[PDB]
Amino acid sequence: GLVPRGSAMGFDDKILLITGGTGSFGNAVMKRFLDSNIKEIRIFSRDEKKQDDIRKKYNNSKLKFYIGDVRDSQSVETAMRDVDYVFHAAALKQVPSCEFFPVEAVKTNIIGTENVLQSAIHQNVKKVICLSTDKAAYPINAMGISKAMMEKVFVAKSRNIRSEQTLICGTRYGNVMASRGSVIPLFIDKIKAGEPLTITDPDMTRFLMSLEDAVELVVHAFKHAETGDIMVQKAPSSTVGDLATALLELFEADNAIEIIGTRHGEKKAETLLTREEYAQCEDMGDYFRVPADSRDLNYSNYVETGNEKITQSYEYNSDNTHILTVEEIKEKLLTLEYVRNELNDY
Amino acid sequence: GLVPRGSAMGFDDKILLITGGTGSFGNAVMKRFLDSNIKEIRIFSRDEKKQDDIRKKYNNSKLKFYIGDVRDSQSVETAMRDVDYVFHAAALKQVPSCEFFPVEAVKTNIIGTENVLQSAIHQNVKKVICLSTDKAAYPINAMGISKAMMEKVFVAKSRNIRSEQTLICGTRYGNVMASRGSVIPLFIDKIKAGEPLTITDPDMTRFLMSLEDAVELVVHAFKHAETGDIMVQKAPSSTVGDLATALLELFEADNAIEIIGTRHGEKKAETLLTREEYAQCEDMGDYFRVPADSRDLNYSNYVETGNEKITQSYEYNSDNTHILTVEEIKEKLLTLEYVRNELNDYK
Amino acid sequence: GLVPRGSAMGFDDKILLITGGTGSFGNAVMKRFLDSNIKEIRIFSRDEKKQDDIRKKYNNSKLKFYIGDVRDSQSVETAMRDVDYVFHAAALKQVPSCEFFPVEAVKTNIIGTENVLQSAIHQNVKKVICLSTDKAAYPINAMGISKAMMEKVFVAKSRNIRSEQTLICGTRYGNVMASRGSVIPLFIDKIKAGEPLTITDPDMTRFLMSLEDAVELVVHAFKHAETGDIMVQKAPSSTVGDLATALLELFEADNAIEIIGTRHGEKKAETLLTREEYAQCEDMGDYFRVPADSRDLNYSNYVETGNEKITQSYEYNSDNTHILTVEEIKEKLLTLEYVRNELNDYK
Amino acid sequence: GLVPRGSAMGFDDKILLITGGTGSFGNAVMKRFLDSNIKEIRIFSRDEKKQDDIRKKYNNSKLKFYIGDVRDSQSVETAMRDVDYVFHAAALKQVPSCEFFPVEAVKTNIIGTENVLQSAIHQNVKKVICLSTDKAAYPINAMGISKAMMEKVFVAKSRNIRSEQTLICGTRYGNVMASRGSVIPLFIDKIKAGEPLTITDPDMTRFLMSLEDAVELVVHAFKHAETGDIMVQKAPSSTVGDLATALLELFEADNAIEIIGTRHGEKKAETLLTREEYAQCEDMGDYFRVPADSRDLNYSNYVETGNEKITQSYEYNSDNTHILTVEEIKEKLLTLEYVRNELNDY
Amino acid sequence: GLVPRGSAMGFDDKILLITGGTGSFGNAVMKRFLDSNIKEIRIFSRDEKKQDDIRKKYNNSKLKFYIGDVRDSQSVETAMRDVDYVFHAAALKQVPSCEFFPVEAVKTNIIGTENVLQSAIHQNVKKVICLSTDKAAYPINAMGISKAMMEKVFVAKSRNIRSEQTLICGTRYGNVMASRGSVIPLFIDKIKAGEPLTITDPDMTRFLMSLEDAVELVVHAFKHAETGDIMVQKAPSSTVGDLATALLELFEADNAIEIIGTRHGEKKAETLLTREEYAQCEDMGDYFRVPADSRDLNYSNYVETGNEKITQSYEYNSDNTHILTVEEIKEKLLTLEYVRNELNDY
Ligand SMILES: CC(=O)N[C@H]1[C@@H](OP(=O)(O)OP(=O)(O)OC[C@H]2O[C@@H](n3ccc(=O)[nH]c3=O)[C@H](O)[C@@H]2O)O[C@H](CN=[N+]=N)[C@@H](O)[C@@H]1O
Ligand SMILES: CC(=O)N[C@H]1[C@@H](OP(=O)(O)OP(=O)(O)OC[C@H]2O[C@@H](n3ccc(=O)[nH]c3=O)[C@H](O)[C@@H]2O)O[C@H](CN=[N+]=N)[C@@H](O)[C@@H]1O
Ligand SMILES: CC(=O)N[C@H]1[C@@H](OP(=O)(O)OP(=O)(O)OC[C@H]2O[C@@H](n3ccc(=O)[nH]c3=O)[C@H](O)[C@@H]2O)O[C@H](CN=[N+]=N)[C@@H](O)[C@@H]1O
Ligand SMILES: CC(=O)N[C@H]1[C@@H](OP(=O)(O)OP(=O)(O)OC[C@H]2O[C@@H](n3ccc(=O)[nH]c3=O)[C@H](O)[C@@H]2O)O[C@H](CN=[N+]=N)[C@@H](O)[C@@H]1O
Ligand SMILES: CC(=O)N[C@H]1[C@@H](OP(=O)(O)OP(=O)(O)OC[C@H]2O[C@@H](n3ccc(=O)[nH]c3=O)[C@H](O)[C@@H]2O)O[C@H](CN=[N+]=N)[C@@H](O)[C@@H]1O
Ligand code: NA
Ligand code: NA
Repeated sequence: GLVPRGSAMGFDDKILLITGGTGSFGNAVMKRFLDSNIKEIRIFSRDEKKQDDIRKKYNNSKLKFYIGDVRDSQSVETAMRDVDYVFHAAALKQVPSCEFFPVEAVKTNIIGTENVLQSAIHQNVKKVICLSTDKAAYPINAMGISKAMMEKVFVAKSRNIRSEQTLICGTRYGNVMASRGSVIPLFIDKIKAGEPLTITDPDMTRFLMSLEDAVELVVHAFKHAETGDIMVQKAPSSTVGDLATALLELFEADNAIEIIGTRHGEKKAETLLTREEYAQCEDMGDYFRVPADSRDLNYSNYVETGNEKITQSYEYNSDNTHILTVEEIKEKLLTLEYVRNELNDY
Repeated sequence: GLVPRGSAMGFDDKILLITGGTGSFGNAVMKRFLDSNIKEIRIFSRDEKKQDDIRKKYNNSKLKFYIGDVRDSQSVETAMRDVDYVFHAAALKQVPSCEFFPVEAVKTNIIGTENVLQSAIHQNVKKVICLSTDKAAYPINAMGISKAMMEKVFVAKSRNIRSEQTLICGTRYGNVMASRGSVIPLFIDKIKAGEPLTITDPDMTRFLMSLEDAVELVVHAFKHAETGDIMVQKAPSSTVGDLATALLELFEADNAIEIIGTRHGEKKAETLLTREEYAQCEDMGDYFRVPADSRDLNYSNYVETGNEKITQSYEYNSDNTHILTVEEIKEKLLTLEYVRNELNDYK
Repeated sequence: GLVPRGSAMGFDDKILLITGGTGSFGNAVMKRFLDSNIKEIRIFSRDEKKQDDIRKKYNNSKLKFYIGDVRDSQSVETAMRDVDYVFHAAALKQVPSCEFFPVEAVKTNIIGTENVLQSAIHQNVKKVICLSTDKAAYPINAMGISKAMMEKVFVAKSRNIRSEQTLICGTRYGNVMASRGSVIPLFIDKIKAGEPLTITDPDMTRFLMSLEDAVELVVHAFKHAETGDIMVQKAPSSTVGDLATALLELFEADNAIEIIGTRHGEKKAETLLTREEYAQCEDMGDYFRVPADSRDLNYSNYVETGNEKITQSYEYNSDNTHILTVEEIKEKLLTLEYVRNELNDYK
Repeated sequence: GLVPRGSAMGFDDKILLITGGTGSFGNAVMKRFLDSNIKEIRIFSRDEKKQDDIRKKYNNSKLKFYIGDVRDSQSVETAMRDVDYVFHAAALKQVPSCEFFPVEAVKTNIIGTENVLQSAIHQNVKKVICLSTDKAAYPINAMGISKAMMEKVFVAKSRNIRSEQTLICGTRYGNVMASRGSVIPLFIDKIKAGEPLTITDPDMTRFLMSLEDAVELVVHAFKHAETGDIMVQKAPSSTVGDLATALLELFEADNAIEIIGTRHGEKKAETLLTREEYAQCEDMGDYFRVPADSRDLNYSNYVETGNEKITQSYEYNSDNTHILTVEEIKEKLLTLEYVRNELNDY
Repeated sequence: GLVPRGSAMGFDDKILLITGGTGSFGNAVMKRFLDSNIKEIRIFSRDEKKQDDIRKKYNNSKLKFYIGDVRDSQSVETAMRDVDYVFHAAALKQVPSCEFFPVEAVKTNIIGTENVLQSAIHQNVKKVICLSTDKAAYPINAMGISKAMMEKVFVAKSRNIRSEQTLICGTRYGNVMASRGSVIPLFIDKIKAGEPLTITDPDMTRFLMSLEDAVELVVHAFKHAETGDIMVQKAPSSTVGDLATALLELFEADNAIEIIGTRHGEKKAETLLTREEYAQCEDMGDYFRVPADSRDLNYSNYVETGNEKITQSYEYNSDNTHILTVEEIKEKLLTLEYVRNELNDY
């Protein structure tokens, strides 16, 4: 549900703004809230085409289409007036595009976020949920470094704005299974083309999250996050070599593997909580919550006083979570209707 | 050597601009270049008071004092006209203050650097060297993250602007030994006051670099870096417990150790080259050079083509260099005039 | 012909920048210039995903993919360095979305164009061709008004900057046949689904232009426009009722027609040249050239001196060109591969 | 009067801001409100001279002189604090000056307006009345195109701001008779110089409005416009050939006519309501009101659903209004004290 | 005390912001308020070092350290939220640095001040006290001219903002005795080096103010200034030749004097109140208060109506105040612990 258990919450008079609202996450979130009594869902983005396709597709009076840009504070102000909740998903998110145009990454992902937070604070928005990526933890590419910096920026407001004025929090998850351009559809197309599957490093591990998992994470933060939190879903992982086997077997395919080597900007394993975060997080069940530290702007935690619990802690990553067997991966894959439709047609 | 063996530069008609000029780094680089034939060293910062002290202290006709702020392009442009070389050291560099004010860290360390680079390109500057830190590699704190992003910003120029137009490169090094506020003067003060030494985690390792090491790394980049390069100096490391022991012994002191635990914003070990950087780097001897990849803006190294050499590389860090022994740390500590003076003053 | 008969251009050392590069117009111009000796075609937009699809689809070394936004001058300047030719197609071009967000239409279509022009002048670009629409002539909707104002902005340069510095011109054409979201694919879908064809006003006339027509108009301007020129392609028109009949017949289909009435934001007939433009234009054959007036900034053509030729001119519009017959419309519709494929797939 | 009939309106505690307040319309509006109990009339403009001449001329404690620029939002904010009503008349309004410097036209007429609207909304201004021109309908020159765009910008706020917060509307009229530089004083001076009257196109028609007519239009909008309205005064027209005859006869002059031809940037006839506007306007008597459409940002009126009433409608212009005879034009001319003083001295 | 006599004032829930808070005045003001029940003292400046030294030095939970820049309105907004009082001391204040970089002087001293005032007005700050210098009266160098302009800017808000919203006032004093770089420590070091004292012009007069005097002036304005006031402390002066004698005698030193001549950018005498200010000030005892004129923006005081009291008035400067004898100067010097410690060690 969209409401905590035993909660006195009604959406009848509320307005949700989604930035990046035409992207595929913005889109699944929109569908989740359309099934609610929310008054208005504002879809905010520069893409007049995407907006018109959605408008015609859903034909739903809850949906409002705003043209604007997170880089421009006046364009954000216009869509922010009267809004109660913001799911901030606008971002430059491709690794190579950010690597070659990092100033562009900073204007959208960092300054764009700060525009949206300042405007939500000015308009008395109740909640802002910022989206981030496991590429933000111990980051190595311009994309993940811009998102790690975006986290620092949204966290820093909790050392400055009253939760009862505007609650600001964020969610961090890995690439979603079967998202466009990702390795599941790459492999599947290779299978169907009778071409070899190109594996970078078969011993790489990545967390496995469906789109539905990633939408539930955003809804969990929307319901339970306190201001300054970063919220992560616990998730299993697999090696890429095993994901490939799994897809081979499901499609009963005989395609060879071709090892192409690790690409620029990629880790062997992804981290979801650094050592410090893991040391300080609270376990909410299927989620970890990382509370903002030093909300009173006391510096001494950084300088004079330390914690032997940080000294003793480990980081949370795709090598030390539950690494799925080949049969577990097939099972998880069969929960994805994307995989199922492709499996049928084959 | 401000110049490669077998080279001559006239610096005689050249102009060096140092941002961050009044800080202790700009200051040691400044002093290095005063002993050259350089025509003019422009000290650029907003600290009018420190500028006046440096002016009075050195009393040297080569030095010019410019007021201005890397956050303001017109302020930089005023100081950049006719400059040949820029050492870009302006930064917000404390961890806690970047953590709490990260928009200010982006404004000075990222947007400020881009202002300096765009103006240096506009004014036909020959080289810009950007200073960075080992806290930028696999960064955890807002400060190291902002410096990581600055590195991506200065490297991205080498895939747009042409080396014989403006060579743009950077150096990355760890905390300098005996710097203002760092653990060596902390520990020495604790000794002298007869108080216990507050150790966070005795098994932490940190690269050991003197100020003169760091100044040599900048000069090595100035002479030898190509556009897009990140230059690092190979360095030994020590554990924090052995650094305490070494000082305790040099000072013949018996203060207790008190373990206060790991502070927020800090790692067990520092990384100087990530796995991908190590795999791609060139060994210059006592230095590694990380060349910029994909100078022609081709995306296929990121998407379709990979490299097995990245796959079986690992990272260069303060646990896998040479970790000094207690007696090696004392030998290094004794090379520092700060340590000698403290020790002398101690009887 | 990317070059006038009796000319040679080496494009071999030349660089073309397309703003709006990922849209369907930039895409067809791009494909046109891939078959030339052009050194590099830079696709400029903020759509990182569409850029990656184009990159993978074409796999052509001439293509470079730049992230950036016509609203940001430094973003444009990065992509404009060393460019020889700019096709400026970036725009907000839907009517309802410019109507409801007209400040966004001004930011992208007017201020965005001025950013592109100032940077092209700064970087010594040889030509910029700006794309415009017949909704800009006697405009009624925020979209056509913003494009009318963009035309005034690019024409006003020719009364300031010098042709052998940067030639600046534009093309104006109507909706392209079978474009995304346009009435032809609407009607074909309605046929295939066995639903009635929703006609607004059957007596509306619109100029008929294919995508290849439109691409030829841009190439005609690139070869032949002078600075300040607005170029238009002469074109026939049809009424909307005959376009429906033509499709109904090609598809041997019997769907009813439903009249829904004129929508907000639309005219009965489109204008391609106003009265003043017609009076002043040169006939190039299948094209009209509208020269920029008063290149020396003299005001007297506006105040003290008039022209009897403007007085007895009229306007070039979709009612006074050649209005195609049903059978002529079917002949034109059959030249489009989109229509052929739809028709083929239909049995 | 300044107050609707039967209305409970008092100006005792209200503040009016006029931008472009030193221009000749700003000036007649000022004189109209000086005859009221308004507390303060702020005259806002860059022209320190014009302001000091007015200050000395009127010597009236209601008048306050602010220096500022509609292009600068901070300069507008300073004059906007505590204001109840704004008559926004600042503009670049010469045809050739806008044609040659259209970026200048956009910064004053379009962005300048958006600065004034955002600031009036921030300061809780009750009413903003924007002035526009018949050159804005089916516009052909940079000046009228910038004003047509300005209309779209002020209308668009009614799809976003509550009338009870800030009512935003606009008025559209043609050139005013006997305004400086206009054809009535040009002709009259030709008469007095014994030179031929230079007529562009004798068959051109233009609406005839006195300055007093144009001030009554602004007051009518101030009293009755709802948010998003464009308000036009019904007005007769004349051919230029007939205006010239009329002036010739009134002055009993024998001057020849010289035909100089249509100039750049001029239409044969002016439009006051386009076809779409005319189809949707309400007739208030001597005025038409064009209501803002789609205030709920429903797109479908643009895309899926049409109106056969638009299909059937005609536009409202100076050829299809009442075209005055030569005797009617003389009569109207004799109501203008400008014409009378010139007639006497002659 | 920090509270007027008989005043109902409590600092328990109040927040003070100090810009330029790491400079030596910002620092003495901070120490004064630390001795009070104020809830928070925010130290605002770009100098992360200075801030950390203070934090460690005082180790006091009242102190909060903000990084920011008066030149950036968003950086000021962050530190201004929830603030009750601002002591605005950020400035470029060296004569030669402003002379050579006057654009820099204008961005910090003039535009920086206007950022801080606009933000204090937006955040409903109760009081802003701006600091200025006697070099601002009849100014001759870029530094004093930028500060004279800063005074005009803060005064001008009182012709526009209600005191009950935000009271804006300023204090004007000369260089403080024994401040860093000033002539007392220069001379003293000359004495101790056995070098000649370099005197510019022995007949120059300057007002003598201790740091404690200058802090009491700021506290007096904080307690009693009304909006638009400039507040000056009455102060005696000395000739430089006499200051030098005094120091010579106190240290029983035989150093010669060397006359170096007047330097660029220096007056013979400093003015604290111009003629106009002196004519209009109220004498509060040990302070003069200069009230803002024409708070209703009536121009006529400038143009049509004059005051024979201005015609008759004199200016208040270091030649017409009480010029101290050599023995008086020694006495005043001995109240400065700086002088005392130096005297001892010698
Ligand atoms: C374009 C690019 O270089 N990488 C975009 C992409 O992020 P990335 O982490 O590469 O995800 P993927 O699903 O491709 O690889 C997963 C695993 O399979 C491996 N992999 C991948 C491709 C391949 O051919 N073979 C292979 O083994 C690969 O090494 C890894 O171990 O998609 C992201 C998010 N997509 N969404 N939403 C964007 O942020 C990025 O810009
Ligand atoms: C303020 C702060 O949090 N750290 C500033 C500082 O970065 P940092 O890495 O802390 O260097 P240090 O010299 O303090 O620690 C070395 C080792 O001693 C250990 N350490 C440190 C302090 C102590 O009391 N005990 C202790 O064991 C400690 O855990 C570590 O393992 O110095 C940087 C460079 N400039 N200087 N100095 C600034 O960028 C930073 O803001
Ligand atoms: C969204 C919208 O309102 N109109 C977009 C569109 O501009 P437009 O002029 O509508 O072109 P079209 O191809 O729809 O109509 C042709 C004729 O068919 C008639 N028409 C149209 C639709 C219909 O259902 N019935 C009908 O008779 C119609 O009245 C007309 O007489 O296409 C433009 C260019 N890009 N495309 N496609 C975008 O700039 C616009 O935002
Ligand atoms: C400077 C310029 O080119 N035109 C300014 C002007 O707008 P415009 O519409 O020309 O009004 P006018 O009163 O001149 O012509 C009326 C009729 O008489 C005709 N006309 C005019 C001059 C002439 O010599 N002969 C003639 O027949 C003319 O063709 C037309 O049919 O004044 C406007 C508003 N003025 N006010 N307030 C400004 O917006 C413009 O910048
Ligand atoms: C750097 C510079 O040129 N002047 C800074 C300085 O302001 P200023 O008024 O010079 O004060 P000082 O204490 O030096 O002279 C007092 C008298 O002694 C005389 N004087 C001074 C020096 C000397 O060698 N001999 C001498 O006779 C001198 O002529 C004068 O009659 O300190 C100021 C504030 N400092 N604080 N806080 C800054 O605003 C300025 O930038
Ligand atoms: Na922040
Ligand atoms: Na708008």
